[PDB]
Amino acid sequence: RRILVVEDEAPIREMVCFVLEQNGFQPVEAEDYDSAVNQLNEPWPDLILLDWMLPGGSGIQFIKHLKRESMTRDIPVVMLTARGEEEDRVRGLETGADDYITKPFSPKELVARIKAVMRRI
Amino acid sequence: RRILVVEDEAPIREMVCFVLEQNGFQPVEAEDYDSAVNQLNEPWPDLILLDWMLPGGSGIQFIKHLKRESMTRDIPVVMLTARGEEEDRVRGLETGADDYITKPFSPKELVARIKAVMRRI
Ligand code: BEF
Ligand code: BEF
Ligand SMILES: [Mg+2]
Ligand SMILES: [Mg+2]
Repeated sequence: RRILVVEDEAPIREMVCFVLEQNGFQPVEAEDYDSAVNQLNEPWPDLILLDWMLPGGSGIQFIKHLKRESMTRDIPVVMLTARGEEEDRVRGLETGADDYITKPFSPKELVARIKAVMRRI
Repeated sequence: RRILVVEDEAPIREMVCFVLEQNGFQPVEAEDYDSAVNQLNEPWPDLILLDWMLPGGSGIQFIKHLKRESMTRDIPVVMLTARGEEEDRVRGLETGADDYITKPFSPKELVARIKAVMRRI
């Protein structure tokens, strides 16, 4: 299963890709809004793991991009972000995120939530 | 959409059913393990909102019951529980929960997660 990992802090992104590799996934990297848009293409990701605060546009705006395009609107998105306030968790979910995980995170819970979401398609 | 609400603290259960009613759902109540098993029938619930610590058996065991039976294994389950330790969140998800929410909760986030899960079927 391919996972688009969207995260601008390169050492965190690489750590996340390692956890995912070790858990059976094939991650692909995007470091900002525009890279995520461009990287979002064939071969399609099975899921998009998405930071909120990114150069060039937020992950909220990215979900709006995904959901506006009939070709991408069914691709699951799980947010993984330092924005932990209730208002933000609700905002992410309501925009279209299938789940929303806050930093710092447990690598076991991260993988468990991704696989839970993947079970639901 | 029908929601089976499994929770043994009756005033919390009733509060939860109120939030769900106000948000477009048709909740049905179960106060313990055996009631949840019995209440789990036609007309099927669209989703099961499930407390962990219940008389007669845990919500973990209930998910095992659901997943063993081909007639019920695709019904989404969201846990809502005072068991907040990382180990428990992972345990719930790995058993088959589509999401896992800890008490005390935001009624906006509760509804947002239920609808996110409902979007994924
Ligand atoms: F920049 Be992310 F929201 F942690
Ligand atoms: F009894 Be529940 F797990 F809050
Ligand atoms: Mg960031
Ligand atoms: Mg209980």
